[PDB]
Amino acid sequence: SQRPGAHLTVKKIFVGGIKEDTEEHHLRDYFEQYGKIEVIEIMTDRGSGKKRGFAFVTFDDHDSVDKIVIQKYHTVNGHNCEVRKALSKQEMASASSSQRGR
RNA sequence: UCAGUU
Repeated sequence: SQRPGAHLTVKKIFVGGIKEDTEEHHLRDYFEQYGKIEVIEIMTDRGSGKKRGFAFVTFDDHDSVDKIVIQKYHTVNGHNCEVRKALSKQEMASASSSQRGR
């Protein structure tokens, strides 16, 4: 558990572990309590065009995300899913490769 | 379905 760019301000959160059929309205309905949401990115598969397994929630502000990204498992729709800072697939490669320990 | 075609 590194917290992807914890010192960095983020404006989109990653929703994983969604075993229940969760969509845009579900996520927004929960995360709106934290702050102003921009869009809910239900990231479909770029091959078949299906619910690939994960989604993102874009916020208009990077403070609204802070109350969220600090906690991992959030209960949305009634299911307790995993929420973390949504780092780009570009960044997630570099950040994972440069995973440092002391 | 736990990452935006890593």
